[PDB]
Amino acid sequence: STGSATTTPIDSLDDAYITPVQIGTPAQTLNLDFDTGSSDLWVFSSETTASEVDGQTIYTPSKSTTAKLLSGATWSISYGDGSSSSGDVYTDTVSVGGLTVTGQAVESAKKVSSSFTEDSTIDGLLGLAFSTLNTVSPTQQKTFFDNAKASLDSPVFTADLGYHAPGTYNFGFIDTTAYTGSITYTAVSTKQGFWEWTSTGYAVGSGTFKSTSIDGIADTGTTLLYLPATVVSAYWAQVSGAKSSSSVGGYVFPCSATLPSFTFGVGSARIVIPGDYIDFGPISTGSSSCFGGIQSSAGIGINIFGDVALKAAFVVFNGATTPTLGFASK
Repeated sequence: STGSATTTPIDSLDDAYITPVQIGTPAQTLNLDFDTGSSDLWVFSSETTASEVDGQTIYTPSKSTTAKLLSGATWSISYGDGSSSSGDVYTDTVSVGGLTVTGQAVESAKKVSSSFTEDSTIDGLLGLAFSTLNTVSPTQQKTFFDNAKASLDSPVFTADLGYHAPGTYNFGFIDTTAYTGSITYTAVSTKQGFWEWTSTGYAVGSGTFKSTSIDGIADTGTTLLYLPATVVSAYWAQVSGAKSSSSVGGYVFPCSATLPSFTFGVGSARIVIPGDYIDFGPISTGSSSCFGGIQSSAGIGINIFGDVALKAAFVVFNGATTPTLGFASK
C-alpha cells in the first residue's frame, strides 16, 4: 500500500505545516502537525478542557463506531519548547492520504498548554519519530508509520515541505519526479529515539565549504534551524546589522537586508537553503527588526534540522531494519 497527502503552511511564515488526517468511522478529519521529532499521535477532542479549546477541530470518540477506549492508558508529553499536553487513549481507524491503519492509538487530550490553545490551525500532532519515545503508559503504543510499515510497498516515508507553499508527505514510495539529481543517503542513530544524523559541514552564501561534523536531528515539527553557536555566528556575521538579542530570544536582523544562502552537507552532497527561507519577519507587528531562521542550539542540547533546512530538500525517512535518511535537492 501507499499514501500521499498534501501538507500546508499554517501561516505566511511557514511557522508549521498541517496535513489532513481521517480518524474514526465515519471519518472525522483533523489537521495534524506531522512531527518527526516526537512519537505520539494526539488530538484535541470532546474530552479537552473547554477553556483550552479555541477554534480547533475536535475528535469525538463517542461518534466513531470503531473507537475503543484503551483501558487504563494515559499519556503526557512535554516538548522541547516548553509546551505540553496529556490525556487518555483510544484505538481507532486512522487514514493519511489513502493509507489506512486500524487499531491506531489516538491519544485524546484532556489538557493542553497555552501555545496549543492559541494556535487554532493545529488540531493535534502525528508523531513520526521512533516508537521508543511514545509516552503512553502503562503500555507504550506504536506510531502510525510503525503500524503501517509492514503493509507499505517500501518501509519509507518522505517529506517534501514547501516554501510559502504546500508540499507533500508520501508513505510507502519515493516519487522520483519530486526531486532533482540523486538522493544521498546518510546513517541514522536511533539511540535517542530521533532521526539523528551527522551533517558533513556548511557554507555561508558563496563562501567556501567548511568540513566539520554536525550531529543533529531531522525534525519536521521544529520551525527553525538550530546549529552550534560558531556556525550561527559565522552566518549572521554576513548580514549587516544582525545581532543576537537576549530580550527577543535570538538573532535578529534589519528587515531591509537581503539574506545570504546557507548550505549544509549530506555526505559529499550539498543542500542549499536560499536566503529568503531564513527570514521569519518582523519580531512584532510593524517592527523593522526581523527574526532569523537560523539560531543557536547552545542550551537546547541538540542541533535541530527543522523546517528551514528540510524544506530546501526532498527528504527520505527510510525505516528499514537499519534506518537511514536521504536528502535530494529539488
